[PDB]
Amino acid sequence: GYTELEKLHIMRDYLLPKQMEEHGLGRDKLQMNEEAMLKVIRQYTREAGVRNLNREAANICRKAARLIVSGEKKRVVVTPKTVESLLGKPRY
Amino acid sequence: GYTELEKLHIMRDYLLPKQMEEHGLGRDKLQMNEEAMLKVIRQYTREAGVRNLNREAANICRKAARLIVSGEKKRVVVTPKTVESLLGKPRY
Repeated sequence: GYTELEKLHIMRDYLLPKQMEEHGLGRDKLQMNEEAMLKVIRQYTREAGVRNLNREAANICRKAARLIVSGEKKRVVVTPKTVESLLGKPRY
Repeated sequence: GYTELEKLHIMRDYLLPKQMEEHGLGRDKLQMNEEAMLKVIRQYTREAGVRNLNREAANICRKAARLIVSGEKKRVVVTPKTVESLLGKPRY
């Protein structure tokens, strides 16, 4: 159904912003780059749609908010590097 | 299957502790009384098991951690009172 690029746009424009508000993360609080999103789409997801993608997005917010309440840091930034240390080894 | 007293123990000793851990909440951060738990069991839960119960516990944790990062509070205390403010109208 959705191509990677389609899913990327959905995660960037809809899924992540929604989860972020759902976990009360402002944008000074969480940042995630397109490379990172793309990564989780491919390694951590196989599906026509975005159900798991949204699920993974939620996981990322929860685990980010885990870091602020509490630990290091105060603002979480998600690179393809930090993805691993948040969701574990790539599934795919 | 589970009597409501049974669900209370599972809720108290198990579901909420697990969820608190999953949202990175210490005891100094989220406090929840038994009256509250019982409330969510009775007023927000039609089930034999603890599936939705666990889901409501997760919701409470998420909404709690939302408040620490950031807003109102540094620690959240859940009374029957403060249940609406996290969960709304008792689905009963």
